[PDB]
Amino acid sequence: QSVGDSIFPSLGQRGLDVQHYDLHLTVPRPGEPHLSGDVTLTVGAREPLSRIVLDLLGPRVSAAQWNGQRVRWVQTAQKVEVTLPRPLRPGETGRLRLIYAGTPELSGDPGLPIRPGWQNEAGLSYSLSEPHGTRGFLPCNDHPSDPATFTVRVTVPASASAAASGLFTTQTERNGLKTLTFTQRVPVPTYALGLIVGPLERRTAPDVQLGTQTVHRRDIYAAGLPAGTTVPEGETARMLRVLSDWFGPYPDEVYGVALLPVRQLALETAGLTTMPATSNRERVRLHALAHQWFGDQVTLADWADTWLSEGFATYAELLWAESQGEDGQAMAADWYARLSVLPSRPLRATREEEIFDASAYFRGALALHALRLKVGDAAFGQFLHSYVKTFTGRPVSTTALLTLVKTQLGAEAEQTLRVWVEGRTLPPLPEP
Ligand SMILES: N[C@@H](Cc1c[nH]c2ccccc12)C(=O)O
Ligand SMILES: [Zn+2]
Repeated sequence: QSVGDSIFPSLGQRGLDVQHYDLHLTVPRPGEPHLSGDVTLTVGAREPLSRIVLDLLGPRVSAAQWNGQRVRWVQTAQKVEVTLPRPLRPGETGRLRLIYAGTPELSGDPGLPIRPGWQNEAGLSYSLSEPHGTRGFLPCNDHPSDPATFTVRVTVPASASAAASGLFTTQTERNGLKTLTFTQRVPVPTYALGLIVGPLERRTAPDVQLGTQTVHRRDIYAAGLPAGTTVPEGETARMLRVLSDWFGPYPDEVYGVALLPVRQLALETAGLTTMPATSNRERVRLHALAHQWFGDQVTLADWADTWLSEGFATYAELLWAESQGEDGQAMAADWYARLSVLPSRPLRATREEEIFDASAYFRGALALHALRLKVGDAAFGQFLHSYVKTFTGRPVSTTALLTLVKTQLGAEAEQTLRVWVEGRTLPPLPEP
């Protein structure tokens, strides 16, 4: 019934394909966890579904409709189960509307320093929900194998403002409440939905032209940022140019960061990375932008494969550094030095504690480094382009990566990657 994730075996619904979330979120007091929601999901199915089973953790559903009609539904501790009048069958779509309100719950953190979900701090409420926190404030198929598009209408006090992933279109004001509308038009995982409410400023920059593609530029600055918390002019443009030349077209219509005066890790929310000021460094800004491809466009089939996101986004930092004239092998050697004094593992994680560990970042990055040195920069660059296209609209797995390497780069290239993917001991440092 669930997706059957190796790490989180209860999340999601098997065969469920949510294509679009139309969310109206109302935050009465930014900084306080209470909220209310009105969401319509446009859902498809990959296998016949007699029910729609969504993840929800905290708020209480008060009403549900299926294609405009009253429908039978029950809410458990962590699920909303909607009995459909008839099975939803592949090729068909329906619209599930849920009315809900209450207090989002944070998913317990046994792996990361973040308890993921709806965060409340310093007059700010915002999503920091990787891996399974989005269900706290949004009834969702909470699994990266099912990305979707989002249209979000956020209602906040007039004194406040809001920013969500996607292009900002309208703001209206009535009875002391503002409503802002954002349109995420390319599909991303549930946790990649950025959503921040409170005292925030929108700042635009000139468009970035990437040969037959225009990328809009805007950052968000919340109040109370430390002195010197900035995105310096033109850096995002040069990063977009270097990364897209390596990976292919930037998958979204806008990019920027939302700089927050809190102390947490950066999260790669789509087209608008949620960036605590503590993490606002050049390498982290590159890292988060690389995730727009690897993580947000290319999504995981299973949470055990986080290195396909974290390792790829980490290696992009080395590709960027070399683009700025730096010595990439030295950076690779530094990564290796840091891993050499830590326990190592195969890249496919077996436990939740591992999915964001040092192996996922740096052993994954060095896995790509081994492959690149084996096949050369030209072949490696064409593989990255082929990889992104192969796994757009189809979730990626470690096995599928190795199969792709075998057909595209050959059996020797595949076994080079396999030494780094499999095997408990950390292999020697990859060298030219
Ligand atoms: N994906 C994040 C790590 C991360 C996992 N879960 C999170 C929750 C909140 C913020 C960050 C995270 C990164 O790029 O390093
Ligand atoms: Zn990352």
